[PDB]
Amino acid sequence: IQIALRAMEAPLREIVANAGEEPSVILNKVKEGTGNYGYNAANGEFGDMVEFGILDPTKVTRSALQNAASIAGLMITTEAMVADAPK
Amino acid sequence: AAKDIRFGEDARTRMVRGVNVLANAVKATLGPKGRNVVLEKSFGAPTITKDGVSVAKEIELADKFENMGAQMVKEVASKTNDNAGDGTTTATVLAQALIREGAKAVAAGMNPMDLKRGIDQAVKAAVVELKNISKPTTDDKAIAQVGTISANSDESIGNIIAEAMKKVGKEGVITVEEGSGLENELDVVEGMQFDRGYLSPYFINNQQSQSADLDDPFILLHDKKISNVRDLLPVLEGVAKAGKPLLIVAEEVEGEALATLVVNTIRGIVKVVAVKAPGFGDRRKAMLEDMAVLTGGTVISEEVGLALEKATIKDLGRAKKVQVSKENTTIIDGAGDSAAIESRVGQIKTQIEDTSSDYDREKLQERVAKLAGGVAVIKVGASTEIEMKEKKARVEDALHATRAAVEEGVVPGGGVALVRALVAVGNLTGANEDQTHGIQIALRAMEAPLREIVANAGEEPSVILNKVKEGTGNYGYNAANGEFGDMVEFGILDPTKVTRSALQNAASIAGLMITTEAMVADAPK
Amino acid sequence: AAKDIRFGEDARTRMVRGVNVLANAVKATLGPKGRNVVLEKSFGAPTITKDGVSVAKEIELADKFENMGAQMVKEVASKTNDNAGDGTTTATVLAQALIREGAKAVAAGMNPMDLKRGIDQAVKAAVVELKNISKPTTDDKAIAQVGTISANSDESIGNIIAEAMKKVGKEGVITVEEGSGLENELDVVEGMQFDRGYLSPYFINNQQSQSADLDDPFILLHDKKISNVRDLLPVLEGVAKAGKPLLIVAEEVEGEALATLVVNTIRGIVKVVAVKAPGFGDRRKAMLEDMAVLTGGTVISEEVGLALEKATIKDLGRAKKVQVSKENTTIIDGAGDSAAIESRVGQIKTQIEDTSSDYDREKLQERVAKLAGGVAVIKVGASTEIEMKEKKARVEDALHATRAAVEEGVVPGGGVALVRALVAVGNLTGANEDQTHGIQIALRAMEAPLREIVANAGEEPSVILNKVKEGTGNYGYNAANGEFGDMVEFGILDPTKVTRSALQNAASIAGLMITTEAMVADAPK
Amino acid sequence: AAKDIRFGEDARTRMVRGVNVLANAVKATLGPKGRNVVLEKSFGAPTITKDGVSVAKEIELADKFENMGAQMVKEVASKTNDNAGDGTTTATVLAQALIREGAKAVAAGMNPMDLKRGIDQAVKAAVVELKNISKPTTDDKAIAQVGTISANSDESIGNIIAEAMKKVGKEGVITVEEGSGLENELDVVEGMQFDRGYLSPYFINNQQSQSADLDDPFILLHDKKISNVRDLLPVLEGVAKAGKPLLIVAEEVEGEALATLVVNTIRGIVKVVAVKAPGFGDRRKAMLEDMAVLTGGTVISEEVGLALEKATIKDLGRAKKVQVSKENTTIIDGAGDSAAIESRVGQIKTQIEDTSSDYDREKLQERVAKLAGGVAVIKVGASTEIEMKEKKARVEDALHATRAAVEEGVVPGGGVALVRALVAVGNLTGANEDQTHGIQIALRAMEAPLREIVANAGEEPSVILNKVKEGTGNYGYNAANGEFGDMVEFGILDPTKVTRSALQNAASIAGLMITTEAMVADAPK
Repeated sequence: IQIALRAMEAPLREIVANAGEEPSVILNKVKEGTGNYGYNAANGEFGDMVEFGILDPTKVTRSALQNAASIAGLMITTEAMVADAPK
Repeated sequence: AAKDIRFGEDARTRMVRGVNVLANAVKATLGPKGRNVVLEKSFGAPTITKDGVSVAKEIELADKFENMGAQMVKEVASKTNDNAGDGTTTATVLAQALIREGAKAVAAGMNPMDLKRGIDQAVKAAVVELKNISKPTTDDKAIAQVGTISANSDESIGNIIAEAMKKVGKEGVITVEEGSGLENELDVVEGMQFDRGYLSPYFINNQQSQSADLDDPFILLHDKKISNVRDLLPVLEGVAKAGKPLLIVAEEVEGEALATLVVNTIRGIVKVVAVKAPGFGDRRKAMLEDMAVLTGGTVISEEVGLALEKATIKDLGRAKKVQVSKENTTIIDGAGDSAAIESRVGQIKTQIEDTSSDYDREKLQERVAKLAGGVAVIKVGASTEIEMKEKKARVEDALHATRAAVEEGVVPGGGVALVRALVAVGNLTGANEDQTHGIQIALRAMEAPLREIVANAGEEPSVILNKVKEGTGNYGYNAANGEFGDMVEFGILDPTKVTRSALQNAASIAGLMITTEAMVADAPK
Repeated sequence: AAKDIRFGEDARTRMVRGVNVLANAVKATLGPKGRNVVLEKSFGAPTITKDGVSVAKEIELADKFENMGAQMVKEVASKTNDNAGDGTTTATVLAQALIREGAKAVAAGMNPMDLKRGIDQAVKAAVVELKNISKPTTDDKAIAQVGTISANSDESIGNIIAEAMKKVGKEGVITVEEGSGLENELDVVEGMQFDRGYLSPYFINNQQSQSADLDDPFILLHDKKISNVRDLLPVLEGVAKAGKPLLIVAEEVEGEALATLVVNTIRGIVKVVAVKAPGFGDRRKAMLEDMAVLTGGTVISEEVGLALEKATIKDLGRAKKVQVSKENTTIIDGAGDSAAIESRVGQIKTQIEDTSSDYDREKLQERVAKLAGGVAVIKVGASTEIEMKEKKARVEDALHATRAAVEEGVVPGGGVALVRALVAVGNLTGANEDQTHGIQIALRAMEAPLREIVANAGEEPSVILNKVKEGTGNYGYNAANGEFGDMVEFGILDPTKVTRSALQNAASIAGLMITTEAMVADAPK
Repeated sequence: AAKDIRFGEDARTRMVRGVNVLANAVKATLGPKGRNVVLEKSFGAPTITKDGVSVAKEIELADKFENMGAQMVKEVASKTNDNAGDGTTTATVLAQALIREGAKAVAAGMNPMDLKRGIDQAVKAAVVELKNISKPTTDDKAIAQVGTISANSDESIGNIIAEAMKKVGKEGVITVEEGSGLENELDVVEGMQFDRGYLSPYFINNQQSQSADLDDPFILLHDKKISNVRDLLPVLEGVAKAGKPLLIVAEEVEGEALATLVVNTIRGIVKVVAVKAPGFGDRRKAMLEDMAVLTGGTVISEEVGLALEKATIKDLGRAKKVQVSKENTTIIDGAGDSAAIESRVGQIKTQIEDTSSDYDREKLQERVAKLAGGVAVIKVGASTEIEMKEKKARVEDALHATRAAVEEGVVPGGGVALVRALVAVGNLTGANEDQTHGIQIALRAMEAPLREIVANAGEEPSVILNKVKEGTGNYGYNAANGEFGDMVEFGILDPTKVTRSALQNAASIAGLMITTEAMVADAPK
């Protein structure tokens, strides 16, 4: 349950990092906020991610999450692999 | 194929290697005390060249990632060849200066998205400072002077240019050809030239000046994309009877169409070259019609009910000579009637008046120009076949140069223009300390062109670049000479368009490699 | 022999890859959440330790260059601890954040002299801001609180340390002995302390206390250099006999004498320890006949007849105990008559009434301070012995802190006082961009202490440091439980002198390291 | 010299591999169905053993780091053989399971300082849950029936151990000694035990009981710590005459003193064993004449003004025997008088009425006992010298267990006493995720001593372990026979002191290796 939740931090973190800033600090700031609060990463400031105009269709975010959680489960529960021989 | 992929540093480090190998063999040739660079050829004895574009083409590497770097700066550096005329070397020695120093500053920790923003903000505020010190060449004494200088001191070639542009305007068509023999020749004939070049190399038969060139050929116009070689045979065959050459313009080609033509044209049996039609939609149909009434041929599609299968050589337009570049087609001396032409304009006129719309009316004015204004043709004085083949190039160059001079003016050469914009903003800073350090490695790189020229001559770059900097106006160093002075009087000057874009191109690609975190090569296996 | 001489980055790369092999050993030990370090031992069970100093002491390196890197910071880091009492650990991790950020920025192509100036500049500021944010402790209530705190909230051991100061003044002399047992003592006795120490290790006979303790020792005072061995052996035999040990205190003890008396102290008997005699020239010869009276010895000068063979055991002084640091010799309960002492203070009393020489006056009031002063003795109780040896160290160190606390007051600790000072200089800037960068690296480097103190506790350190920067005054994190609060009401505070010393020292070597350009080492051959 | 030094996982993976070698060798001996371990003898035929305490001793690894790992756990293992009297083969395997699980847990990226907390949280709540399910011995039906077990059901040996404790109180001094010929004696005589052993081995002159045993010896009581041999010559060459062995007991004995005693034992020239002086400061001198009177000897400190020069046979006390352990000295049948002794206690007794303090009266209360103590001296009848030799060994094995059971009581053996605490403190959690995964690996590692037994016996441990927890009371598997039921009906139990010891000790070094981030060995070059 907790190893799934730390993953849901990962998307934000990897953007904040890409920008050059500090992943941990910035995510704690958003975590600590309520409402529609976030981090506009091109500007570099904090506000209602709606009023900056930065949105993801609920579907694609929901879709992304479930599709990852599936193959995750599969690769964890994997035990053997059969591949063609080099020579 | 199984792919070999690399990251972060050992990526950016192998990219820096490739650009360093390309730029070191190239910059060696820069400025008038340029150094020879031998190039081996298949059979015989090698080539010896002082030509940076000539060396640049020849550079491929074995390390797959080095190579990718070398090819990347090659691409956008040779887009100032595409765009302006010269500075294929300048853009190259700038990129290297920007990148070998850029990569370093990322390694130390500085923030690539900030370093990018620094260089950008600094070129933005130097491309301004290059206009600010531009002299314009618009009056017809300054066009011929820019001519003379660009054709290595010859008023003779610099003049036909001046009066070519008096004839068709400065924004009109001007072309060069082999000449009668001794003494130049300026004809002004009905013609057209447009937005598209050959849809492949291999079509190039004048690699002397990488272009396609054909004498008294047929022109085929289509609305429709092409595949089946079969639909085309009633006129491929037809031309094979008379053994004349042929231009295919159509919505596209690709696939089997292009495949067969490439081959059987480098067989020699019937030569052809194939070009994307100009524009798209309503205005594309109209423009294939435009160059039907010019060529006295016919637009060919299920529009006035004519497929390709039924169209013989009789429905095909003709002209005395076509010719076609990477990004250019120019049809000279149209077969069509003087009347049918000025009749077609007379119709687009009464169309121009009706169009209650702005960008609408911009497009029709553009087309009545092509048709009316036609072409200027500068046939080239000679004595001995080869002292002409040469001279043709010296002209083509001076024409390219002058045409750019006309639009954006001219600045001092010896790469002193660059070091005068440099000096004309040191103050400049950025939102934070990284940003500035970008600004800094940009300003320190605009010294790159002059620096290298000096060294090829064997003088001490640091001193000479200091003397230039300490002065003002057109105060520069003539590398051939050794003298300092007003470079404009010394007759050393670049169009603003080439010096501007040579810089901007580098800044663009230096921006990209600095902010590159992953490369993906086809596995050296 | 032959040397291997290395240059530039090839040389600077070894050093730093070596302070890093040392800083990582040591910074593992930093904080209330410090990690353990295992040190081999030549026979028996490896030592485990949370004490950085210990770990620092055991790091020699195979590569002759990587190791100079090591031994260089290893010294200047252990200056702050000889100099204050603690902060080696703090200094080594501060020096790491300056050397790795510095060497990176040099090989990037910044100018090494300007980077030093930048570092230099920023440190001066932080220091003068670190002096502001410092509550002092002079009052008796305050001295009690600080001692108490620095011995694990032992209200009682802070209570004596304070009573000791009230007795002998702030800048008096204070020793600690081993006790009666359970319940502690304090009594001032007529001893002396002069500011030199052991003239070599292997004289250390208390590895727990890098001190050399001797009881009932014979004290030899000599007024010239002792370099022979056969011209001093008589007085040795005499000691060896009549049990008692021997403190030599000569001008200098060198060459063959250091050798011989060193080896038969790690074997043999005699168990000697030698120090250099304090002062120089005339105020030296005096300051020996100052302690001659105190101990009841004779000063064995060539001038006044007697030499070295003509020395019984009854030329020598005695006292109930002496101890000798690396830095600091102390004689306790000199075997001298109070008549002979107060009498000598007499001569020096009416020597202050014979100098119109403001300073030459002090050099005499520095000696009456010694003879009249005596030596505060904290005898440490404990009970269940081995519980007395734990409690010996807690005091020795709670005295170190408390003394340097009265000197320059206290700051908050857990490395929060260094960041409080970071935040209160901010947009500080230099002569140029190479200097400003130096300033930015030193301001990043002060985060290091806290950052490592968290990283050991195993929280995200960038989160917790940022959270302390948004606080003010005494806001900090208590690594030891995980609470954010007023560091001083939690009872967590460094002395000001250590934080200062550590930061100054760290930046000191970092400056020399940045600006190194060649190393000379003996060959692997 | 060059220090090889290693960090992080790389460090631990080599530490743990070390213990995984030591443990595997040792734990194979565990259980009444233990396995044999062959140990190579330096000359002659090899040893064969099921004695983890023997196998442990001979284990040292070739690789430096692995070894530190072993030597380390090997330490706090043999802490429970010098504290309890057994249980190294339990502590070792308890640790091995804690560590290879702390190892994997930290590699997976869990917080060590949280893991170390949940292990210590669990251990703490499993010792109080172990004292819950203890059952004191105290009376002479309990004690008798323990020793019977400890020495293989021999009811005779069980009785004397009960009878001898009934002479000198059930926290009073007991020796064992060689027999006369069949059937055991048990004389009480004058005597005194204390908490010091041989200042180093080598003295050790009877390795059956790992001690140094002296017949009709002179006792020397010094207060100084003797550095040199010179002082002892009139006593040592004085003792060679009378032909008696000498017991030195001083504050300590340094080097060149203790050097010669070790070399002059082996080579014959006089028999000696040195021991530390018990306590420190005051009560030491009180404890050091508390035995002067008992041995009819005299104290030779210069605190009354006698040196070791001023020492003739007459001053040195005497008894019929002295013996001495790894730690523990015991003087037997003191040559002092009825007169001097009870007098000395009459003089002590009336200071326990006149005691101004309430800690001062603990020293006295335990000193009156010591000196009013006497000692039970069990002699071992056998038939055939070998049996005396071999039986006498088993007498001391019960004398340990029984004594240490009478200190905290007795729990059911076969590592069920653990899997009953284990099951009892079963849900228990802490601050986070990580702190419970500690409590989990701390409980799961308490199964591991029983697990080890069953497997040594070669049944399926999982199902016996499930099946032990599945019951309650004193129920368990008895791998001796292979049937379950009340483990103390079956005769099997451990002192409570030894089972707790092992678990607390194991979890100590468990935590210090889990929180080791670097180690500092010596370079093998």
